[PDB]
Amino acid sequence: SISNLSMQTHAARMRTFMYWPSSVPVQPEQLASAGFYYVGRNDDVKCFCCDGGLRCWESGDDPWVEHAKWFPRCEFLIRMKGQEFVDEIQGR
Ligand SMILES: [Zn+2]
Repeated sequence: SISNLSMQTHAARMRTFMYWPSSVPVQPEQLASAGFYYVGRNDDVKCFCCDGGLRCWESGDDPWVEHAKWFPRCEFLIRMKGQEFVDEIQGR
């Protein structure tokens, strides 16, 4: 089931990044697209579906690749990217 139903829509997730720190090299649009919303502390984000949390984002980090690497069984990630994409990331 969905861990945080209130954050299931892209527009609700985007609102959470209003005060996302400027020096973070990963943008709200990319994080929100991958299911992540900002919890309001440093650069901590969580997936609305699996509740997986990620922080300390680096330049070049791809939110979809990170979602597949750390949280492969997420239903949202599998529905958006497909099991084939997840399997490829998991295999590397
Ligand atoms: Zn997830």
